[PDB]
Amino acid sequence: ASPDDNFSPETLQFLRNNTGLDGEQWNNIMKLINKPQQDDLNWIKYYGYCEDIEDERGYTIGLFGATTGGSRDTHPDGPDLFKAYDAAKGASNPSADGALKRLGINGKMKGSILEIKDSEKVFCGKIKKLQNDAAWRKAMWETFYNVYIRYSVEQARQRGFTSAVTIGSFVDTALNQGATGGSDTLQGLLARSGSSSNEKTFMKNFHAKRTLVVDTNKYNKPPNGKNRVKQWDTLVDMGKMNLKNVDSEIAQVTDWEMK
Ligand SMILES: N[C@@H]1[C@@H](O)[C@H](O[C@@H]2O[C@H](CO)[C@@H](O[C@@H]3O[C@H](CO)[C@@H](O[C@@H]4O[C@H](CO)[C@@H](O)[C@H](O)[C@H]4N)[C@H](O)[C@H]3N)[C@H](O)[C@H]2N)[C@@H](CO)O[C@H]1O
Ligand SMILES: C[As](C)(=O)[O-]
Ligand SMILES: [Zn+2]
Ligand SMILES: [Zn+2]
Ligand SMILES: [Zn+2]
Ligand SMILES: [Zn+2]
Ligand SMILES: [Zn+2]
Ligand SMILES: [Zn+2]
Repeated sequence: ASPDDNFSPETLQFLRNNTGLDGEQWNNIMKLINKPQQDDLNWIKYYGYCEDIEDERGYTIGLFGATTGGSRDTHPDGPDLFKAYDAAKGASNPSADGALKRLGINGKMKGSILEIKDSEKVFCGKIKKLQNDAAWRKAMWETFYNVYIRYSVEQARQRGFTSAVTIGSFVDTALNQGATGGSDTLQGLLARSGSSSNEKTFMKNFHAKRTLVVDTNKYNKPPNGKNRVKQWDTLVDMGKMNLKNVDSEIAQVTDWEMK
């Protein structure tokens, strides 16, 4: 089948118009993101993913591991995901509070965190049932774009970089470690990575800076973070910057055991 078939028509077109990348390229980026999040490449199965992974971020949800919030993530992306779901369901004044009411979940915003009073079995049971919900899937792509992809593509383009590998690597860093804010976010790592106009030189240095922190602060369990960055770095070394006609290379660089 065509890799394009893994996206809604609206998402396929929006990603092409706003990121320059096609369905094969985005499908490949998603395979590469999904490996360290779920230990497989079948990303389309994970819209309804929900789990408390005990990392002090609350519950982790969906394709990009949106979090509801906790002591290790006090500016989480999960509230925006829920607000976007409320909006996609037709709410006149969409909000995270409203999405949880709609879903029959006992929870609400407390500051910038979503406080969930339901048990994990109850909360995650309701989220799992959204796997095939069109409004949820729409909200999930809208939020992925708004929080991580738009900023990542802006940062690539401002350096003259447009390749699928560079955008993918920036997007993986942003969703894993945060887009903006602290030293380990995409913004913070870009600040440490210098000003080379050569895409290969720049990305090799960026990957090296990311490798120093990717297995810290519970972003990943070591050596899973080191291996996730190695995926992108190996693709740069291989010169496969466009992520087209790379099925065997993706199978190779994702061939690492998850701890
Ligand atoms: N264990 C993995 C999880 O770590 C991971 O979840 C993501 O974890 C990120 C790192 O803690 C977390 O980052 C947050 O990202 C947001 C959005 O970029 C940042 O929000 C910004 O914060 C600054 C101030 O610091 C504000 O100025 C901005 O307005 C605000 N948008 C947060 O600072 C940052 N902590 C992200 O939210 C989590 N979803 C998931 C996915 O890889 O996987 C787990 O395995
Ligand atoms: C595909 As494997 C990491 O179990 O060799
Ligand atoms: Zn558990
Ligand atoms: Zn817990
Ligand atoms: Zn923000
Ligand atoms: Zn290398
Ligand atoms: Zn080949
Ligand atoms: Zn294995």
